[PDB]
Amino acid sequence: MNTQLMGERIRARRKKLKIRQAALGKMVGVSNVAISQWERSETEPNGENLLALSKALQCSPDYLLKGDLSQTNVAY
Repeated sequence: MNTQLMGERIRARRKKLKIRQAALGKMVGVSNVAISQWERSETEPNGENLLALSKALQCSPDYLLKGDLSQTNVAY
Protein backbone atom coordinates (compact mmCIF):
# COMPACT_ATOMS: atom_id res chain seq x y z
CA MET A 1 0.00 0.00 0.00
CA ASN A 2 0.98 3.71 -0.25
CA THR A 3 2.70 5.30 -3.29
CA GLN A 4 5.60 6.52 -1.12
CA LEU A 5 5.28 9.31 1.50
CA MET A 6 6.78 12.79 0.86
CA GLY A 7 8.25 12.62 4.37
CA GLU A 8 10.15 9.37 3.74
CA ARG A 9 11.25 10.62 0.28
CA ILE A 10 12.78 13.57 2.21
CA ARG A 11 14.25 11.33 4.97
CA ALA A 12 15.76 9.15 2.22
CA ARG A 13 16.99 11.91 -0.19
CA ARG A 14 18.46 13.80 2.75
CA LYS A 15 20.52 10.82 4.00
CA LYS A 16 21.52 9.84 0.43
CA LEU A 17 22.82 13.44 0.03
CA LYS A 18 24.11 13.30 3.67
CA ILE A 19 22.55 16.66 4.73
CA ARG A 20 22.03 17.41 8.46
CA GLN A 21 18.36 18.23 9.17
CA ALA A 22 19.18 21.70 10.53
CA ALA A 23 21.34 22.39 7.45
CA LEU A 24 18.44 21.28 5.22
CA GLY A 25 16.25 23.67 7.26
CA LYS A 26 18.69 26.51 6.50
CA MET A 27 18.99 25.53 2.78
CA VAL A 28 15.21 25.39 2.25
CA GLY A 29 14.63 28.39 4.54
CA VAL A 30 12.59 26.72 7.31
CA SER A 31 13.17 26.01 11.00
CA ASN A 32 14.70 22.52 11.62
CA VAL A 33 11.44 21.59 13.38
CA ALA A 34 9.45 22.16 10.15
CA ILE A 35 11.77 19.65 8.42
CA SER A 36 11.12 17.29 11.36
CA GLN A 37 7.31 17.67 11.03
CA TRP A 38 7.55 17.22 7.23
CA GLU A 39 9.59 13.98 7.47
CA ARG A 40 7.48 12.74 10.40
CA SER A 41 4.59 13.40 7.94
CA GLU A 42 2.50 15.71 10.15
CA THR A 43 2.73 18.80 7.94
CA GLU A 44 3.22 18.66 4.13
CA PRO A 45 5.30 21.25 2.16
CA ASN A 46 3.25 23.42 -0.25
CA GLY A 47 4.28 24.53 -3.76
CA GLU A 48 6.98 27.13 -2.97
CA ASN A 49 8.40 25.19 0.01
CA LEU A 50 8.14 21.93 -1.98
CA LEU A 51 10.19 23.56 -4.78
CA ALA A 52 12.68 24.91 -2.19
CA LEU A 53 12.84 21.39 -0.67
CA SER A 54 13.40 19.81 -4.09
CA LYS A 55 16.17 22.32 -4.86
CA ALA A 56 17.87 21.88 -1.44
CA LEU A 57 17.43 18.13 -1.90
CA GLN A 58 19.08 18.35 -5.37
CA CYS A 59 16.06 17.23 -7.46
CA SER A 60 12.85 18.28 -9.27
CA PRO A 61 9.42 18.30 -7.50
CA ASP A 62 8.65 15.42 -9.91
CA TYR A 63 10.96 13.26 -7.73
CA LEU A 64 8.75 13.75 -4.68
CA LEU A 65 5.41 13.82 -6.51
CA LYS A 66 6.26 10.44 -8.08
CA GLY A 67 8.97 8.90 -5.89
CA ASP A 68 12.24 8.77 -7.86
CA LEU A 69 14.20 7.36 -4.93
CA SER A 70 15.32 4.09 -6.59
CA GLN A 71 14.10 2.02 -9.61
CA THR A 72 12.38 -1.06 -8.12
CA ASN A 73 10.09 -1.89 -5.16
CA VAL A 74 6.85 0.05 -5.90
CA ALA A 75 9.16 2.22 -8.07
CA TYR A 76 10.48 3.60 -4.78
